[PDB]
Amino acid sequence: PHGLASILAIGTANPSNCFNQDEFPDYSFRVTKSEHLTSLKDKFKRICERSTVRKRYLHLTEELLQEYPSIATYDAPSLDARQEIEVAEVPKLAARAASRAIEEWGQPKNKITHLIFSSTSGIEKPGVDCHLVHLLGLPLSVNRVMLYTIGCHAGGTVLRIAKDLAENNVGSRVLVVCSELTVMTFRGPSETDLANLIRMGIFGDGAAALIIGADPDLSIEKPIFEIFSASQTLVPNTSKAIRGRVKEMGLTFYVDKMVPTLVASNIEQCLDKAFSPLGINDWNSIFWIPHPGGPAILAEIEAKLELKPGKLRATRHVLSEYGNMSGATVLFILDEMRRRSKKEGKGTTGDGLEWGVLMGFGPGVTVETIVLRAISV
Repeated sequence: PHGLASILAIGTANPSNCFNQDEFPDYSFRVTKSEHLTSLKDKFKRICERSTVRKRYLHLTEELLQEYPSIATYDAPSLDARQEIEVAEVPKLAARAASRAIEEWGQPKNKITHLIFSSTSGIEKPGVDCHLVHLLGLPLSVNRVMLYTIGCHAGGTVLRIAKDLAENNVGSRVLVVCSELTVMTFRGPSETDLANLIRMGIFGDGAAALIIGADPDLSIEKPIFEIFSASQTLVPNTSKAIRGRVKEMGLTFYVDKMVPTLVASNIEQCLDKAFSPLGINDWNSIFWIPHPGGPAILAEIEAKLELKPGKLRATRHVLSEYGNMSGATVLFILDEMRRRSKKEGKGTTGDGLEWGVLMGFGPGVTVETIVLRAISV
């Protein structure tokens, strides 16, 4: 097909339980049996206050922890329980989000040709991609790409793959789903893992689905963004800075305190590589979808790139209303951009600007850099 891979619809969905951050220190420390650890609870209240996360949607309730209390421990054998939960619930959320995106797109499911589905959780054979196929009533001929445990930069990875799948198959339509649940990473507090104090402060659950096609039939399909280009890179000698392993106790989690400066330190190179071909120099001339790994990552990006006060508005708002949902996060922000752009009557779906950048930062440390082009409203 002639033209670029285009985002035609976006749907999101979250677990039905909402957790106010003001009240989370009390909750989390109550269900894990850690409320006598007042030193560490205070430390966590500080982390939550400066998190800038106001709500998160979490599938782990107190109910599940009473049924699976191994999960409410730190260290105990718990994978089997987490697995029972996630191989079930990771696809259900995905179906909710995919449903809403397919309804927005508006065409019959007949026409979806490929499914790319990224998840940290529920590693099983057949994969959760298969479960989704059955739950939605997708064509059995759907070409699947199952990406387990990517994870926090996965939002970029899926668009990068979707570009080539949609653009090398005329008439193909790719269903993309990032479905992230924190069931696999949750564990009790300890002064022996501050990275999980951070984690259980910032990370929330959520699923985002989107339909990509090239050469959209403008009779019936409304492109939202075009995927101009997609690059990935490894930040040299930064393995072990963002870490996690599937173990008996669940998914372990480590983030170095240097990750914010690492990303800020390395971002200009990626952004230069991606944008010299367009002869674009001024980083305030493009709209922004940076992964909000936390408020410090965004602070350092602003500082380094000399960004105006408005740039990260959409990203920030998603972080506060939802938290950090790993791969899905940047996709949520896409939705926040196109909607905010419309509710504020901008010239384009990308905050009135023509070009945008979307970045995922994750293990590697990896930077996924994708150039988007906004569509005229």
